[PDB]
Amino acid sequence: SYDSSSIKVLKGLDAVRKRPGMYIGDTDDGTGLHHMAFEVVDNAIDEALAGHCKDIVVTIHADNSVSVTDDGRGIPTGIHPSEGVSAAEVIMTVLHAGGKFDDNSYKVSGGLHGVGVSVVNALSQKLELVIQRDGKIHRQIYEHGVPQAPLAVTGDTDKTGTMVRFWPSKSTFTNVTEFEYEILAKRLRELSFLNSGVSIRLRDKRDGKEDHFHYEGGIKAFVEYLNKNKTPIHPNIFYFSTEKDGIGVEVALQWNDGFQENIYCFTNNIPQRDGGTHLAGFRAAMTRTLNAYMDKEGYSKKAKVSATGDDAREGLIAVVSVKVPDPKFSSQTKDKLVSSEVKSAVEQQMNELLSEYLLENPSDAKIVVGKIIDAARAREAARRAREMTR
Amino acid sequence: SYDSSSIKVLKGLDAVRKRPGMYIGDTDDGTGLHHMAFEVVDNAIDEALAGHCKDIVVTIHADNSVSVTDDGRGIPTGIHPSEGVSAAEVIMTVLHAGGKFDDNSYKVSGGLHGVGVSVVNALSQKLELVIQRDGKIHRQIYEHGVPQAPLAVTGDTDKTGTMVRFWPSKSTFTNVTEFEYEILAKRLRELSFLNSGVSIRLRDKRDGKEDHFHYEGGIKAFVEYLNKNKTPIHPNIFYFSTEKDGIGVEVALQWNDGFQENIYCFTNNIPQRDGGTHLAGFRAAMTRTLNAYMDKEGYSKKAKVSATGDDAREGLIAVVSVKVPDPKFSSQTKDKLVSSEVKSAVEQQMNELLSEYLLENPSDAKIVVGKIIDAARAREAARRAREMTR
Ligand SMILES: Nc1ncnc2c1ncn2[C@@H]1O[C@H](COP(=O)(O)OP(=O)(O)O)[C@@H](O)[C@H]1O
Ligand SMILES: Nc1ncnc2c1ncn2[C@@H]1O[C@H](COP(=O)(O)OP(=O)(O)O)[C@@H](O)[C@H]1O
Ligand SMILES: [Mg+2]
Repeated sequence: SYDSSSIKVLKGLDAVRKRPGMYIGDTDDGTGLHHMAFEVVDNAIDEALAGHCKDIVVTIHADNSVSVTDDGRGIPTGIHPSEGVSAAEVIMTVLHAGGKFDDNSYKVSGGLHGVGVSVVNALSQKLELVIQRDGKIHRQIYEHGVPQAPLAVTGDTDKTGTMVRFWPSKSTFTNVTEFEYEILAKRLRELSFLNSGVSIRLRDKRDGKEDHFHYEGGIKAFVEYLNKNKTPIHPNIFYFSTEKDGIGVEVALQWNDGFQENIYCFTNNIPQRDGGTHLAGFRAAMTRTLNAYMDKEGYSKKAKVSATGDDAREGLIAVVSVKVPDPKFSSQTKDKLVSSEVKSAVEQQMNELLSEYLLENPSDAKIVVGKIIDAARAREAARRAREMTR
Repeated sequence: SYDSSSIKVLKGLDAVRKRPGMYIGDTDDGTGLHHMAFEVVDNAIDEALAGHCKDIVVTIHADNSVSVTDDGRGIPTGIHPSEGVSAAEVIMTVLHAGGKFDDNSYKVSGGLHGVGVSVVNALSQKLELVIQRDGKIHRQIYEHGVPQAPLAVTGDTDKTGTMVRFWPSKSTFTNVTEFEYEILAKRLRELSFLNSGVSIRLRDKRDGKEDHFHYEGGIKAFVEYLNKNKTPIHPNIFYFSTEKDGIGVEVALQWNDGFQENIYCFTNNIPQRDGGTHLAGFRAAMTRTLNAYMDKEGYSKKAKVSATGDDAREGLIAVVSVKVPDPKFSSQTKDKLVSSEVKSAVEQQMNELLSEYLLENPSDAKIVVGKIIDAARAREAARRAREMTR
């Protein structure tokens, strides 16, 4: 009997527990598990972006919990004017609640949805919250999303910042259930390249391992690092950082002699495994710019048409980092940027500055166009050989 | 000042309006716009899977609204025991509310999240709901997710079913703002193949175009259809339908003399553009079973070629439809199936039944092994041409 009592409402965090996938991604291959840590880390990184945080510590504890400590402003502690409990508690227990729905507290931020830490709380058997703010230490404990008592002041302090420690639910995550040092490390190293002047430490209390990331060279140094165990074919890394029409676009790239294409895209420091409109603008700009270059440098009809752009990306390492008010992602996990204004921002900036670069670095230009022509001839030899077997 | 008053709670459908992307996908390239219609259609299809709907009409109106009419049970109209308004209004206005969080009302369904049609409501400047249930017609109008009056009786009727008509918000959707007949057509045609006995009509009131899909041949006929403008190389389409351990696996496939690989994956009739565990099971079983056949029958030794999976899947058309209680996906839009048990389900059924198929149809088998050898030869020739060219 299908009727009005067959309609069930999942209230609060219950929905996240029932359908974790639409919030956190894959709960079985370990990626959603680490995404839990990434949501908390992103909150700290958003405090750094805002200029308030200079120090982040990520700890893997021996009981397989993870804590994230920052010296940012501290999650607000005051009673929320509508909910009647501390804003910290609102943040932990209510989906789509946060300070990132306007641009008053964070000019630009990666959190966006207002669900990150509440999702972490929902999917944790326990969460420990310590906030240093206004000269006070506030503490609260959650067990399966439920506060054990009101947020309480337990001591004095002269510091500001937030510590969140969480113990992931045994029920929710299957297969990969233990945090992997290296996944956390890769992410925190790239965050250090993205955020000069923020100290990011990673500590593993299970085996004593630790790391301290504080790279200064920004995404140039990032491209250099990514090319470390490869062979760059040209010495001058292309780099620029611009802000136009409210959108920041930062790009660094360099070719090696390998045949792989590695383009890392970020939006407000959030990585996009599936690319999107920044990567699309990047590709369009690269293709247009290299074709213009080969035309004005008088390459043959057939050598320029030869060059596809999929040829141009062989050997390519590139980092594309955009800063956007209100980006749009096509999922909670933000794997793909779908803000269409970003495509034209990246494409325009990159067309201009990459043109310049090719003019200003003729040696790099000749080398790279050579690589591209080689890649094209390889592709063509492969095609003809394929048709020969037919 | 960053404090408790900076923390905003977005209540109900307001969250979806503020952050549509995590619910509906890409609001800029037309895909999320059309997904609006697919959410509503999928609800009707769920009534069909449960056995209560034999007739669905999708209409594109001349004012760019879309309506979906089914003859299922009708969305329940009774006052919800806890929420105190009609269940229909609960369904339209509350995220994570519905009849698919247990298996009382639908044994298998694609909706899963309890958000589909309330997301459609949220992102519609207007939505018209008409329900025919228990001898009465009930109507309600919403504007940007806000009901204009409670669900009310408007008349008498002898039919049951649900009509949802929605006018997408001009603010949410950009660039592609008009419904495309063909996108809806492709999806509905495919749904007709997947759901024998369900009449599906598509009407375009902008130009009087219409279609009536009522295919009876199931996913075999689907493969036939997908291959009709191609050149199938063997006459017997491989097909099976099984259910084991609560998991339905249905597969049809046929090779053509082309070089593209087209595998369509579905979970509870929802397509997965990004594949997932069904596709992984499929791929593994295919590769293993064809290499097994090619070794025992001696083809690998005689042609001295060492075929790979990519060789196996060149020229392949396949449909993999799984039916699972509580599938897991990695986003609201359900692009990727991440239920781990499904990989094994598909892999085992494929290994068994595909083995049997190659034995019961030796002509087909010999043709297919021939294509695979050929593809392997092209691949290796291409590899050598590329390797030399450098
Ligand atoms: N480490 C932190 N330091 C300061 N404020 C924080 C921190 N973590 C969360 N917050 C506040 O909590 C809000 C809600 O966080 P969350 O639920 O993750 O959603 P979102 O980050 O998308 O707003 C944030 O927007 C920010 O206002
Ligand atoms: N056409 C329909 N006929 C009957 N019931 C429907 C129909 N559409 C929606 N419903 C009911 O409304 C509920 C909520 O739907 P929706 O918000 O789309 O989420 P979900 O489909 O995931 O349940 C469904 O679970 C079902 O009980
Ligand atoms: Mg957050």
